[PDB]
Amino acid sequence: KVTMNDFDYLKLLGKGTFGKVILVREKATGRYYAMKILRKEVIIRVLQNTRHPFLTALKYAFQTHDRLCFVMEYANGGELFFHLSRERVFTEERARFYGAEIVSALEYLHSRDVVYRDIKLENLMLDKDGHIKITDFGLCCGTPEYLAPEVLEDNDYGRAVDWWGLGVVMYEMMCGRLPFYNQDHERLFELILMEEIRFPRTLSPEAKSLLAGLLKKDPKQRLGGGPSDAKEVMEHRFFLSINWQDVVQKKLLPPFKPQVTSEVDTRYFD
Repeated sequence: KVTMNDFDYLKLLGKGTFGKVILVREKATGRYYAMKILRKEVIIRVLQNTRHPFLTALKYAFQTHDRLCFVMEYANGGELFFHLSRERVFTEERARFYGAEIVSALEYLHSRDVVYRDIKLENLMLDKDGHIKITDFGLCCGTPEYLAPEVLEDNDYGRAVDWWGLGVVMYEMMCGRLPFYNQDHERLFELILMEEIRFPRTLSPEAKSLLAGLLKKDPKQRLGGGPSDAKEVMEHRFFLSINWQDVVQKKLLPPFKPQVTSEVDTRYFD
């Protein structure tokens, strides 16, 4: 049985309002993980069985006296946000790559009736090979939150929000900025609900089409909002050059290589 004594503490990753996430190293294998620690009283499974190439795998689950613990695989490449910062913007192809691996992960979750709710830049990390890895920690606080219109209006967390999350993630990936950066976050609520989102002229016709689809205010009209879920997204023009069987297989070549020697290389951890 796993316990607190099988790990060496290294650093905090995301903080408590619901618990903590800390970077640790399993003493026996020397491998690294992110330990989620949930306050049992501050809280006054699906996730654990959902395995997928671009989804962070749960390694261990144990309980302490008044704490819930989830030891999870920690990607070695840095957090996408870090990489996006350096490049400022990704090539539509670089974005298409990542956007493709997310769509794959989302089609899988939706197939299992699971709505992810947290598709967003900060939840994206790159693994040792440069393949995307979606996480459930909480890096960065004051980063403008971009909840789906149907969330802000009806607190509806249908599967459509994941496509919206994808849209906001793709937009910032190809536009180098959030849809409404030019405006203070105070009016962000009315904006998301009633403001048409503008796109850079440099944006390819296909890419403008994707985003406008992923970012429609009406869930039912949104790209991926129709009954065939991910099909609509997978078969959109922007993804013509995509071999879906190739992506889930990790046959595709990462547009960028992290620079880590192996999942033990404490580089990106800092």
